[PDB]
Amino acid sequence: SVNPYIGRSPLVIKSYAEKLEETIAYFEAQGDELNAARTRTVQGIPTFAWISDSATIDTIQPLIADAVAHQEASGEQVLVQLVIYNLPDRACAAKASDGEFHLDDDGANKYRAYVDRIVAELSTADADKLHFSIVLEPDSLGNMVTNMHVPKCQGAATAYKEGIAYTIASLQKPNIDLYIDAAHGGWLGWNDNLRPSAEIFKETLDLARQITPNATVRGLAINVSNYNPYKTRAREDYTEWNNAYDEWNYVKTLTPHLQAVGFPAQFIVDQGRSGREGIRTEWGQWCNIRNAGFGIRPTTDQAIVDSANVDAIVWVKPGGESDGTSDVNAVRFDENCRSPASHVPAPEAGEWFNEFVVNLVINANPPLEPTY
Ligand SMILES: OC[C@H]1O[C@@H](O)[C@H](O)[C@@H](O)[C@@H]1O
Repeated sequence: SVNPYIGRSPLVIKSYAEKLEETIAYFEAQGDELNAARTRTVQGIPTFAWISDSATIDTIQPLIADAVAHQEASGEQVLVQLVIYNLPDRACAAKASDGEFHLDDDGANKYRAYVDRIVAELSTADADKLHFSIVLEPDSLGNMVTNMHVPKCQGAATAYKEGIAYTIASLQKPNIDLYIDAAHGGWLGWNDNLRPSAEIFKETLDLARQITPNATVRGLAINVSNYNPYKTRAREDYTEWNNAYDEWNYVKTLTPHLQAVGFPAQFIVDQGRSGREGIRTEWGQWCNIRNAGFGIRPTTDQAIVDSANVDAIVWVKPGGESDGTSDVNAVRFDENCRSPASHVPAPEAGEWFNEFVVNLVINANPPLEPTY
């Protein structure tokens, strides 16, 4: 097992760069050339492509063809970053991100078939030429640690573990590295959550190993779709008593608990919306947090990373894609999307939220260098 980020160039997602044209246009219409040019810089920053429904499976081969073309032109070894995000009864403790599969409508079997489709796409001759970094199921197993009081979560616990296990077991290839989602310091970093978190990650890996002998993963992904700083420049009161008060400290805090259960303690850390601290009044505010800024750009530089346990800082959640609708009539309306810290109005989860990414650019830290 080696750090897949070393010696590779993570792929820029063209479809995301294209959505940013709307942001560029907004800045140009305001006569704001600096921020338009900064948005152009963002178009060239690698992000993760989310396979958040069955239809999106159809983007994988075009992405692979694009990556193979770029690899052969540039001579760089490309790293394609994907998220698998379609568990049945998905995101059980909120409403914002409910998906297409439901346990009461053959969802477990449908999830398996969805995974099988992805595996086939990742098994082509072109796929063989590439390497993949894959985050598995954000906002899943953390719910088994803290949210079992929520009926949907209690009902989905087995399906989450078995689903992720099937995914792990199905993606054992020399050119794929897997990272299981591990929430963020404000959720699973509290002292009493550390051991059961480590245990459920190991339980899930062991289930995978019952399907595919010797199945492994690279490690964990943390802070996916959240806002926590890597290293805080002002510790917030809501983090007191939690040793995982920034994501660098979450890594330090969780690592020995992973080691205790024989789970690999290697991490990738989302910093795509982490540039601006101090934008929340409570740690559990997650939905479209107003004035979020783009954070530390994707990097493996140990001068910044400062941890042998961290493979890379990455951008997993693509800034500008909504966390959830603020429309109170919507089936997927979640009250968290109208928290005192939320940017309202906001469109459905995953849909483009131009005003939000306008603010991500303005609030970026370090500031974005313009590409004029
Ligand atoms: O933006 C990345 C993903 O974020 C999730 O919160 C949404 O539910 C998905 O629709 C989206 O693809």
